[PDB]
Amino acid sequence: EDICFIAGIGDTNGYGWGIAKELSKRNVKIIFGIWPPVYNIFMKNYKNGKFDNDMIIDKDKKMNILDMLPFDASFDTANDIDEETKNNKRYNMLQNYTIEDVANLIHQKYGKINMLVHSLANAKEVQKDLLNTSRKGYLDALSKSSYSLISLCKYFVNIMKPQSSIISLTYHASQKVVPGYGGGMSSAKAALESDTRVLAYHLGRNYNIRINTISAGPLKSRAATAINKYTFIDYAIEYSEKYAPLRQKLLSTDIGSVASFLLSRESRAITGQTIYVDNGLNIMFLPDD
Amino acid sequence: EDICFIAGIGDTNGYGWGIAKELSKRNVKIIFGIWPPVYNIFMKNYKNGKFDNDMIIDKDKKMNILDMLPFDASFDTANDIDEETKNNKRYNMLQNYTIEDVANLIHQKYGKINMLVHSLANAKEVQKDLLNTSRKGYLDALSKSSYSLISLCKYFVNIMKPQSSIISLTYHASQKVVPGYGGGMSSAKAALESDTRVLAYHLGRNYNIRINTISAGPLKSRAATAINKYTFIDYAIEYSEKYAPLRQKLLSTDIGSVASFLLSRESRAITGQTIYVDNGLNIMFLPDD
Amino acid sequence: EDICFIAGIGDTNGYGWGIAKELSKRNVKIIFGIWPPVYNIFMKNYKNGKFDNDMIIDKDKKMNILDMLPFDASFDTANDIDEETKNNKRYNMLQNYTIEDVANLIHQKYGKINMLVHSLANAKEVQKDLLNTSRKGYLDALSKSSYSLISLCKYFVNIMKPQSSIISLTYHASQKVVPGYGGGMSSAKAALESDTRVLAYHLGRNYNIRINTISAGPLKSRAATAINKYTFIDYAIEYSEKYAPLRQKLLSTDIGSVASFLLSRESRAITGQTIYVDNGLNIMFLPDD
Amino acid sequence: EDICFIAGIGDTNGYGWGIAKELSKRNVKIIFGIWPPVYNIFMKNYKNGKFDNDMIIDKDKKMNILDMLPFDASFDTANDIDEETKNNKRYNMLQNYTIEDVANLIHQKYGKINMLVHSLANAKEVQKDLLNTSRKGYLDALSKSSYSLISLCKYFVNIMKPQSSIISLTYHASQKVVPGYGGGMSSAKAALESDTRVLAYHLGRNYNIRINTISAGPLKSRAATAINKYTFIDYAIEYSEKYAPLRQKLLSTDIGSVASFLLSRESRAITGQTIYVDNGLNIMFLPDD
Ligand SMILES: NC(=O)c1ccc[n+]([C@@H]2O[C@H](COP(=O)([O-])OP(=O)(O)OC[C@H]3O[C@@H](n4cnc5c(N)ncnc54)[C@H](O)[C@@H]3O)[C@@H](O)[C@H]2O)c1
Ligand SMILES: NC(=O)c1ccc[n+]([C@@H]2O[C@H](COP(=O)([O-])OP(=O)(O)OC[C@H]3O[C@@H](n4cnc5c(N)ncnc54)[C@H](O)[C@@H]3O)[C@@H](O)[C@H]2O)c1
Ligand SMILES: NC(=O)c1ccc[n+]([C@@H]2O[C@H](COP(=O)([O-])OP(=O)(O)OC[C@H]3O[C@@H](n4cnc5c(N)ncnc54)[C@H](O)[C@@H]3O)[C@@H](O)[C@H]2O)c1
Ligand SMILES: NC(=O)c1ccc[n+]([C@@H]2O[C@H](COP(=O)([O-])OP(=O)(O)OC[C@H]3O[C@@H](n4cnc5c(N)ncnc54)[C@H](O)[C@@H]3O)[C@@H](O)[C@H]2O)c1
Ligand SMILES: Nc1ccc(Oc2ccc(Cl)cc2O)c(Cl)c1
Ligand SMILES: Nc1ccc(Oc2ccc(Cl)cc2O)c(Cl)c1
Ligand SMILES: Nc1ccc(Oc2ccc(Cl)cc2O)c(Cl)c1
Ligand SMILES: Nc1ccc(Oc2ccc(Cl)cc2O)c(Cl)c1
Repeated sequence: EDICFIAGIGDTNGYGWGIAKELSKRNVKIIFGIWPPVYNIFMKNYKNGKFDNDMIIDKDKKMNILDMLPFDASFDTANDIDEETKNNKRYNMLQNYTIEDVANLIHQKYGKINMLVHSLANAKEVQKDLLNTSRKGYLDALSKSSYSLISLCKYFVNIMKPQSSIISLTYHASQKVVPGYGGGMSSAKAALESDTRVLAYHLGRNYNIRINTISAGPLKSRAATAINKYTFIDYAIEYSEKYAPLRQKLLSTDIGSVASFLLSRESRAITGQTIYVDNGLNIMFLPDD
Repeated sequence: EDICFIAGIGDTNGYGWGIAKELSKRNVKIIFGIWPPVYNIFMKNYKNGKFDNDMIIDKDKKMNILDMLPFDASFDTANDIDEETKNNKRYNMLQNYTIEDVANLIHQKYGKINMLVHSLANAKEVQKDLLNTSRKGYLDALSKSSYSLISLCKYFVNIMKPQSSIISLTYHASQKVVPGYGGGMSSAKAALESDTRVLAYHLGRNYNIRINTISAGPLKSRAATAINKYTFIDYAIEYSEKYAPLRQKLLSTDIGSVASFLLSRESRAITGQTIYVDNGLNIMFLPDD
Repeated sequence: EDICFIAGIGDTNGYGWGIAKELSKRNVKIIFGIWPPVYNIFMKNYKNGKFDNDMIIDKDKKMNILDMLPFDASFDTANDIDEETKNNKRYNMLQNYTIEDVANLIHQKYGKINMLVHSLANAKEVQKDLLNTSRKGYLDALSKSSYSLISLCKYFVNIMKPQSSIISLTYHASQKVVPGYGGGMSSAKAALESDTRVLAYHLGRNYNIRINTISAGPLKSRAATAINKYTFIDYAIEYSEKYAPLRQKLLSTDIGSVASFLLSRESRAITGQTIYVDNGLNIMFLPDD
Repeated sequence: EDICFIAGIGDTNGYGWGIAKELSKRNVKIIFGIWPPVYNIFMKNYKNGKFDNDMIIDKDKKMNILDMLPFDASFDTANDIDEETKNNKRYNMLQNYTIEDVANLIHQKYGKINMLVHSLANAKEVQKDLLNTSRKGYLDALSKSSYSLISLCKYFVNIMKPQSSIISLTYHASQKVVPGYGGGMSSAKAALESDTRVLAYHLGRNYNIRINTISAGPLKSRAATAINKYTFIDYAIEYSEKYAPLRQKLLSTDIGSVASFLLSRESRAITGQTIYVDNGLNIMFLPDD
């Protein structure tokens, strides 16, 4: 029994889903951490069967989804939950969605797990460029997209079997300036890649757990489409399929099969690394055309 | 008349001072941005003559200090100033110390300038390791040590002559895990090096201004001694003078002479770069001993 | 069925062997390309069933060696073998061992294969430190460790089905200086990784073939003892096992299971990358002690 | 007085010349090491006062060429010149042009100098793309562009006072693939930068001598047109001037004033570094358009 917690999903159009699918080929149970705001709306789509076709894992199998619970990366413990969300229309019919509350939840219901996934981000001012991003907008970006990874590791390590494995998703915007990826998402990802190394030493020396991050390429997910900058996301994909070393179309399951491998023991000697699953676009410099 | 604003100084034991000295050899006027909490205490040391010896620039000259004004990197505009600092014992006898307020101040009193320096940092939980750092502690670190650089550029660009030059100071802790540099200072510096590139494109494309950051090595400054981790700082220096390619002792004026050059036109073609002034320690891998 | 040519094995103590072992678990047909100097002696020990307990794959499997051929990566085509080597005591008996003749031989007896492994290096002056390496040895190191790959790629890409994968081994000493790794080796690995980028480009766009390189930690191989500097390899294994995030002995099969992943469809979205398999050593700057 | 040997100048259109120009502003004595093929013709144009308007240093100065010697970096010592080149039409007249003989010659007529500039490269197959480069040309490229430095360093370090500085030129195509930069050049620059690290180590610890390398943007030099791919160099200059953060034509003197800084005490704390002087192109991933 392998339980993998995938924190960061909304539909079946993102990386978490592509991550979950590939893992199922290994028959790992899947628990989904969903942002409260789209939880029920997600749960609803689930109950009606909108994901049934999207769940038929290759190897003639259904995607064994252990559970799907509310989860919010910008809240550590139950007392960080302010009066606002306390009232916020949706949050009302939901509870125990703070990072530590889900850890306790999953650990009480199913116990120790051995694979953790951080597939979530958000930069409220992504549309403004760094130079025009506020302190609130930026720090919020880091809090949601960077620190969470740390917070998650702090509370979840406790319920993880020895030698578990953690992964996150990052963007090359962090190493080379890619115009239009603003509001702190560059700063954020830059830090998330650095903290990967630092956490890699702590988690590995003390608990002997590994942690790495995947630097994916363009993907038409709700977040990517929601960016808005014929859309930032549509421009990155066009460019990629045209200039990337590998001419084919990048699939979520592409990052999924890589995540699958990095979350296994077949990679026991790899940690604190940033693995590029971007068809090789990251190696290029000046485009031919 | 070259006016350089150096934001981040407390005594004459840090990099800003080593920065200012080297610049004076070029007869550039110096304006000091000082943290309110140590402003007057700094001003006092200044009036008594505790810095007179520390100001005798090589080339038989005094260090022409245009001014020294209160400055706080964790406050952008005058309205971000909360009721706390509003009351805080010290702040009381000080005003116009928000990033935009000093910009306006310096611009009204002396006008356009052409060299900007970001020599300041602070991580309230530096003593805890990443995995044990809070959200407050971390984000505060980023706000003080990372976003400020951006905020500073946003407000100061306006009063800068065409083709000005900006620099900041960063630490290799950002690229390779160096135990004991916690509380977010690794995450912080990682982002400050990334945002350097992104700001490098904006500032350079739009205003034709350059920005780079210096990756210094160990220096026994109040901040370094204040870290506490025979002290983190004493261990880094011992190690460096023993294994670094260049066997000599690293001086603030070392980073100073490099800052001097990067803040000039003699480097007009360099931007968005992280220059290591660490005697080469950063090139090593495994130490001989 | 997947066929893999491992150009490197010269006994079970290095990565060459480990890689082979692991590829077998996945049931791929191997084909060793042994170097003439050690070809006679290897077959010998193979017949005497010495490697028998070494061809032990946990899953009560027995390695599946398909063919075993003499192979010297110094020669591109049969016209490059000189007279002396042509008439050497160890070579006389053997034949068709050039990079072109083994490629045809392989394509003749089995057809197109779809996995190329490069696990070889040589540097006559590995002992002498860079400064005192001769132009002769230097060019010999690259010719042997660097070029050998490029030429394997040119000639072997014509017997490789689309989507087939290639890989090679490298050492961090190219990115970070490790005293003692001389004779032009650091230089050679610096080229192999850059070349891995350029090649991943041409091979991608043209043949839909991927190429990557694994940066392995230390393993006591025949070749590692050759390095004389408890020698160099024993200091490296000791330093590593005490300072890497993961404190477990780095097995050769660990690099093996990673070569296997790269060599398969699982990694179809990765090319031109230097993936570190080394228990995380590369992410460290300063030590714990 | 500072003496600098610039091994590279073959006419005023490249970085070699620009570097020389700038070093003069600082009043350093230069010494050109011209290649035999172009030695006769260079002296010619020099006597005819053609470079006269080119030796124009803004400050109404007139360049200060000290000596001008034939120099071929292919040969380490006089025993390496072969018979044919020894008897070639362009070489017969000349003498003492090996890396060892020019070093003694320089030390004999002037004594120890304290600034070594390496501004040369060659690759017979720069035109052909990596995959189709021969072992011969490849080894020739490195022997010419890579090794040449290491050997200059060994022999010249004995006529260089402590704290003296060395530098060389490189191109980003080593870190990022730029189609068209072939014949083993990318590979060569990949070695030069790694070697810059190793050398900066041995030279530091031993001779207190620093060594760095400048990664310059595109400049239309004799050698850049040799590259046939508006050719390769004109596409590079055009792409650069339109996408680099700084949109100004990249002068050779800009790389020059940076070589001058590195070559002086100002940078006494920097070694083993690849400093980019290229208007910021290297920090870009995707383009604006
Ligand atoms: N699409 C791409 O081309 C691409 C490329 C490189 C990296 N990535 C990264 O992949 C990861 C997954 O994103 P995706 O693009 O597949 O999109 P996605 O839309 O499926 O996932 C984003 C998720 O972030 C979560 N989120 C935001 N704020 C949160 C909070 N406070 N608490 C909890 N969850 C919160 C949401 O639940 C949402 O499902 C992201 O980190 C993203 O940056 C994506
Ligand atoms: N000492 C080293 O070995 C070393 C190495 C690499 C990088 N650096 C960097 O050099 C820079 C300068 O530090 P230093 O080490 O010379 O020490 P320093 O003690 O002189 O300077 C630190 C300054 O940060 C300022 N600061 C903190 N919070 C602030 C706020 N909210 N608003 C305004 N100012 C604030 C203080 O005024 C203080 O003078 C730092 O960014 C530091 O990280 C130092
Ligand atoms: N052992 C380590 O700690 C370590 C670390 C990093 C990288 N590597 C790399 O691992 C790879 C394999 O080396 P290993 O360390 O396992 O040692 P190894 O001694 O098992 O492998 C080297 C093999 O290459 C063959 N060889 C040498 N020159 C050859 C030529 N011209 N043509 C054909 N074969 C030739 C020899 O038969 C020998 O078996 C190399 O590329 C090496 O650089 C090893
Ligand atoms: N022009 C650019 O855009 C550009 C960009 C990046 C790096 N570089 C580098 O700049 C440096 C100088 O090249 P340049 O582009 O100014 O061209 P250049 O043609 O002026 O310089 C090359 C010079 O080296 C000499 N040369 C060649 N082989 C030699 C040998 N064996 N011994 C002695 N001298 C030899 C020639 O006389 C020639 O003048 C090179 O190292 C090159 O790689 C140039
Ligand atoms: N607010 C926000 C912005 C962008 C996001 O994901 C990404 C989408 C596309 C690309 Cl190219 C890189 C990304 O990191 C996510 Cl998940 C949230
Ligand atoms: N809160 C805090 C912690 C560390 C600081 O400066 C540094 C001191 C020493 C080193 Cl090695 C690297 C640094 O960045 C500064 Cl300036 C503030
Ligand atoms: N002549 C020679 C020298 C060293 C070799 O392999 C290596 C051995 C040990 C390490 Cl640490 C790194 C390596 O690349 C190989 Cl395979 C051949
Ligand atoms: N045979 C040859 C080929 C290219 C050369 O220099 C260069 C010219 C242009 C660019 Cl973009 C990068 C370079 O390194 C030099 Cl100097 C010699």
